[PDB]
Amino acid sequence: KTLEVWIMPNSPQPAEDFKALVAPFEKAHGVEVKVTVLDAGVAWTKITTAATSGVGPDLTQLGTTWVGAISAMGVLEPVDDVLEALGGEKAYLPAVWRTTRLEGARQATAVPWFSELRAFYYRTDALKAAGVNPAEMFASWQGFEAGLARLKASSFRDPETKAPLAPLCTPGKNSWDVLHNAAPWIWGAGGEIVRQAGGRWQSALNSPESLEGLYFFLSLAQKGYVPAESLEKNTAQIEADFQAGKCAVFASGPWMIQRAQVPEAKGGFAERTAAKNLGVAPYPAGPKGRYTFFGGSNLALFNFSKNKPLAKELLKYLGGPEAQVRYAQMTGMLPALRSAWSDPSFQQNPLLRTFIQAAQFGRTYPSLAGWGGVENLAVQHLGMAWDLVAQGRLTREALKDLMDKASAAINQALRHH
Ligand SMILES: [Cl-]
Ligand SMILES: [Cl-]
Ligand SMILES: [Cl-]
Repeated sequence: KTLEVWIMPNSPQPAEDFKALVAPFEKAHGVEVKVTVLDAGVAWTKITTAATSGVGPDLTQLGTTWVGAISAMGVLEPVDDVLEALGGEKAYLPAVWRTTRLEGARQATAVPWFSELRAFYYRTDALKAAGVNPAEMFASWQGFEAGLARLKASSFRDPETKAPLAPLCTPGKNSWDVLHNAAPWIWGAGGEIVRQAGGRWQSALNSPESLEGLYFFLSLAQKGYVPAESLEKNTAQIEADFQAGKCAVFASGPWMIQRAQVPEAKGGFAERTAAKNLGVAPYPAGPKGRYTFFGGSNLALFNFSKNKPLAKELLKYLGGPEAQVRYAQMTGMLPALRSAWSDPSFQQNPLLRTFIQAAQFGRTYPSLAGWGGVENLAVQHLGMAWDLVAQGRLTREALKDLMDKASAAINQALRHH
């Protein structure tokens, strides 16, 4: 009776890394664990098909935003026992603990595996030449826009491109990335994507505070601080532009830290000026607070598994300190288990300590059963606002009107089962 785990492509050799990760467990339990890697755009199909049919793995990886929807289908084994075994609620950042259950449930259905959090990379050489103190550019909204204005004015040129750097690269192409790149600006203004109000869940995208945050961010791209060509690039293309010395500032996760230490000859960018002049800073505080976007993945046990006892031991293993530290070398992500962040692999690296500083401000979306329909509508409407940005036509009224249509659509979505 062999355990079957479904994972996503979390690391460069994902199945191999998973197998090396669980080798100690396999030896101590005298078993092999079988792993299947789901590519990005079959994963949700496969996991919902397993849920409806009862034909599936023992364990599956779930994105943190999927936990509510799969939990609500009645197919996940409770794992409150596993979480207690790992230290309970105090073992996690609150934003991470929120991803263990359907929103408002008392019962956990997912075990935190790894976190994806986002912070600003910057060129230390470019900010020095522009006269910009990184501490004050990334401390506040006013600092951030003043930094980008100095970066625009700067005579500095990249030593290898012999060209100027764009102040800020951010994508404007409807993807899940656009809502998470917007979320800290929404949150820092005092806004939300959805909230509880008046006895219901509702959109808050058209609240004055959400609109202040969204407008602050999107307007930077209309002020000359984001190149036109950045708005149609995906997240991989923006990362490649930063490596190639085209971008002074961009937002990413911790994986870029490792890639900057790997030579070009093995797929990294150690040789590039950007690697040798690399800074990280958390998102700036808005007028109502400082937030860092959390996502990542959790693990869940299908309650139709015939191997539930062994599968819960594997959940405890994967969720626990040693496996949390090890997998992080492989994924480029932060452990979901907060005690793992003390490991010297993080604490002896000044850029990873900065991500752990950023982590203290972590926030995530509400764990709603209907989150994916909310996020689809939010992303489509935000991409309509980015499309106005591409024309130089985003005004506060135009953004309000888009978010009023977003919020009508969201509100109707949340009214349905
Ligand atoms: Cl949260
Ligand atoms: Cl929210
Ligand atoms: Cl306006």
